[PDB]
Amino acid sequence: MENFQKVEKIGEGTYGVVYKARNKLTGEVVALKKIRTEGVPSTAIREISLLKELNHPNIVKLLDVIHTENKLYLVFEFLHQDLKKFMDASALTGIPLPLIKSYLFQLLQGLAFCHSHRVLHRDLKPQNLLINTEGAIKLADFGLARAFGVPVRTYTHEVVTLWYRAPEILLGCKYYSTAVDIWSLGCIFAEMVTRRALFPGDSEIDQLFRIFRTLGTPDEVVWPGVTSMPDYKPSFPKWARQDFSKVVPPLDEDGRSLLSQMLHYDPNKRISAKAALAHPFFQDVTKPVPHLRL
Ligand SMILES: Nc1nc(Nc2ccc(S(N)(=O)=O)cc2)sc1C(=O)c1ccc(S(N)(=O)=O)cc1
Repeated sequence: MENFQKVEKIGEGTYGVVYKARNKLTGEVVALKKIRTEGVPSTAIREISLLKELNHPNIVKLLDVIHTENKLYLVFEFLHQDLKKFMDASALTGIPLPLIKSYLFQLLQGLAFCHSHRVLHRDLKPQNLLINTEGAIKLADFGLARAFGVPVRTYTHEVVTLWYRAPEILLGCKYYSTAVDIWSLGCIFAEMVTRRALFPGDSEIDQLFRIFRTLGTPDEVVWPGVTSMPDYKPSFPKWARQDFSKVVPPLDEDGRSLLSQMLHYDPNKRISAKAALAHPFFQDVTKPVPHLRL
């Protein structure tokens, strides 16, 4: 827009590019996402606009949604670093458990909030988690693709991560529940602990099979209805579940217990954000300040 001064290009999210920009008028620094054959996604646009009322300390504030010149601009409050960069920067030492615990706790508070408002994120991943120098972490760029959907790339060639995708989505569910967000966050929690992506699939089937190899191929006993899912194949290999102590060493038992509930196959058995906040893993949670290099 003419009212903004592009500072730098931040990310190449799907559907658009994200820029750091300054409001020529107010001088305020923001994150600006620019989106976009025709048709006018009036319905999608409505939904996106509803997100403006989402106000919570752990959700990135959406300041404005501007439709103009066959382009859609989303203006967000700016944060200085995402969790992906922080994890990469902390790869040699690892993130302190108290900090990991604080971030997980805050993100569950954020999800408990948006889920109570019937809002799903749908695409949680480290790049969509932003941190500041004060020790806060926030949920960014809600997808609610229940309106705009999802093609195959951003809009102009670029690989999309499947690493945090819930199994029900990979099996073609059609109707996601808030449980898909808990799954993605469990995957992120594991990654912060081990400093390695939990399920790094390079294709939908590889993603699904990496999940099966670790958690066991699901069946009707652990996930009623799984064999009737759209993309389920009786021909799927049958892997036995691995011992969990092998999955996230050296996470303590409270942590492993919580992770196991965030990773239940059955969406109905998977723990809710509200219940997770009450898990004993958070008994001694605090709010440490991270060492951020900006
Ligand atoms: N609010 C906000 N702030 C940001 N800043 C920032 C600063 C430094 C770094 S970094 N790689 O550590 O130097 C990364 C981000 S980004 C962002 C978003 O609201 C947003 C919008 C869209 C997407 S998406 N799904 O990728 O399109 C992701 C985040």
